[PDB]
Amino acid sequence: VQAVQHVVIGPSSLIVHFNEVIGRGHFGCVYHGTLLDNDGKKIHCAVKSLNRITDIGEVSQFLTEGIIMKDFSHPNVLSLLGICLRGSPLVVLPYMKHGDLRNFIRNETHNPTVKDLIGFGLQVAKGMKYLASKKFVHRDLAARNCMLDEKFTVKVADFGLARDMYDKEYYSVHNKTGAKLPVKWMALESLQTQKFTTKSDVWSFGVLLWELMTRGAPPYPDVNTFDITVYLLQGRRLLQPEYCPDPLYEVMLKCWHPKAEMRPSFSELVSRISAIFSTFI
Ligand SMILES: Cn1cc(-c2cnc3ccc(CCn4nc(-c5cccc([N+](=O)[O-])c5)ccc4=O)cc3c2)cn1
Repeated sequence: VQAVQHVVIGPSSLIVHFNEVIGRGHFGCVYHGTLLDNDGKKIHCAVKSLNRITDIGEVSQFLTEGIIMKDFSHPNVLSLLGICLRGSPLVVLPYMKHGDLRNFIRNETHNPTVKDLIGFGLQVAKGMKYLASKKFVHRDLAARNCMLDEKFTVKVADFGLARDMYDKEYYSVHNKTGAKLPVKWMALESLQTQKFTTKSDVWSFGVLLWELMTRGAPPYPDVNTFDITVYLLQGRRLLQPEYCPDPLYEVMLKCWHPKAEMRPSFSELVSRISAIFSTFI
């Protein structure tokens, strides 16, 4: 079965600039690339290799699980330009001028305003509302996993064929299942059961909002990965950033409610954030 044949890129249509690495996932590196379009235009692109996973079964399972991203289409969701065969399964993605969202806001030479940062979080909410509408659970939402292109458009990434660990520091590897667990972004019920829902995506989105308002500060810097579960069980949460408006912090606190049902939907989040985005800050 090859439904991937509808997104296959011919080898003579893609040049991978192996001398230019723009990312390092556990499954392989990310390279600068040049893609020849349908209509004969040369576009800058990013090529993600999956050569680090070496098994025909584990290759094919990753492809059919991630090929669904070809059917997704939303301005705040990273798209799939195609895959190449040869060199081991290359995944061709659009190039994002400003890289991942967390690295952009952490760079001092950049001057994002408070309104810029709220707009970034609104864009993530819109992309997640689309994914939740398609009944797709992200399970690894974080600032490091969203991209920022030339037009200041945020793309929810790190899913489907783009799923990987690009920052090993924040992940724990469960020693029975293969699960890679981003401890300090996970909902409390996810730390307890290792199950993920759209409601646990809402929790992680709250942490991402907190990341934006601090311009990339690491969450819970004084709470080790063991004490985090009791810390959350005591009702303690991430504190309000100095330059986070009060209504935005209340949105964050709603995302971290102990009852997964009680948390707002992503559609409710888009409404509350865009309302905050359009008013005086
Ligand atoms: C410094 N620069 C990086 C890019 C750049 C531009 N387009 C890209 C298109 C795809 C990918 C790989 C896919 N992908 N990557 C990351 C990611 C996360 C953290 C750090 C990096 N990283 O090391 O750049 C990448 C997160 C989600 C995701 O789906 C990386 C890209 C990186 C541009 N300038």
